[PDB]
This record gives sequence, structure tokens and C-alpha cells, in this order.
Amino acid sequence: PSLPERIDTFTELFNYQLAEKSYDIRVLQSNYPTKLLSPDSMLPQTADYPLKDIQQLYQLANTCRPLSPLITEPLVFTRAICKGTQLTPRWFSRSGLIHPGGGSYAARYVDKYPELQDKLAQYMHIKERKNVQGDELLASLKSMNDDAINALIAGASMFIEQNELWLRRGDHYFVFPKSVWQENVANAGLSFKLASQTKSCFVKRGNICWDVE
Repeated sequence: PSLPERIDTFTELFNYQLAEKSYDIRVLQSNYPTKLLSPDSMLPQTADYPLKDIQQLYQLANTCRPLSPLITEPLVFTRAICKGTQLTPRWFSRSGLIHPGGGSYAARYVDKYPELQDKLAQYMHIKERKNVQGDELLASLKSMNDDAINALIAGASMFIEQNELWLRRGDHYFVFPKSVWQENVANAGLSFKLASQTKSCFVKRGNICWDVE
């Protein structure tokens, strides 16, 4: 019984009608563009532009007083802020979402116009958003460390989120507590460490490095 065979056995020992939570990946995809989930989005994107471009961008942002086509959309946004031009939710929805300095256009816009928070929150990076009562998915996403959220972005078959197992079945993730998954690990004859806990990760699924028990 190979390791990938034991992993298949492991996934078949769960009762998916008994998961504590489940999320439709297609609904997740509709509500959360990848750019609003990726940890990299919150870091400066400025390396993806020739210096002469960003030179135009911060001169414009800092003084409100450029040629490259690649900088068109950041220019439109910067000019809009400088001038008081209204940017609608549809504008944000059709934009690249992420500002060259890191973070979202929408979070910067709401900084200038705080009353727009609720209308524009869906165009902000999850790391910029506040949790909302009853929005369990947004809470689940915000609490994921980088390895976990990156496994989810990749559509990984499984990953560990703190002490809970997220298990993909079809187009859904089903979430199980340690009481359930640690038994199924043992019953499949497996053991694992997280990718952040070991250097040797020969059989990897999401952030899980599998081995025999």
C-alpha cells in the first residue's frame, strides 16, 4: 500500500454530511478574486514596473501635479483621488484591484471616503477588511496563515488550518475537527507534519507532508 494509496484511503474514511462547515469553491471564487486572497497582494508590486513609471506614479500621488501604457489604471486612480472624481463599484470590479504600492485601490479610496466602506469592502483584500457578523467564510479566510491560504488558492486536495482539516471533495471544501481527522490518519496508517515544520516533504498535499505511521 503506497503512500498515495493510503492518502486516498484516508479521504474515504470521512462522512462529508457530518462536516462542521462546508464551502462551495465556485461561490468562493465568485466572491473572492485571487488577488484579494494572495499574501503577495499586500506587498509593493512596484518591482513589476520600470522605475521611470513608478517615478511618475509617486510624483503624481504625492503632489497631484506620464507615458507608459502599463501604468494606465494606477494613473486613472491617482488622478481620481487628486481631483475628487467618483469611482463606482463597477470601476473597482473591472480594475486590477491591487495598487502598485501593495494593498487595494478600494481600501485607499475608502481611506479618503470612509462612508464607502460597506459598498467597497468586497473589492478590498481580506487582510484590509473587518469581519462581519454572520460572514463565516470571510472569517475563515482571514484567519488562515500564508501556507493555508496559498493551498486554498491552489485548489489543493487538503490542508491544515490551525487544528482543522479542510478537505476538498468535488467543488466543495469540508472542514473537520482534530477529533475526526486524527483518527482517520491513524486508521489509514499515516502520519504527517506541516510543510512549515519539516524540510523533507516528499509526498505533499496542500501544506501537509505525509508519511507512514
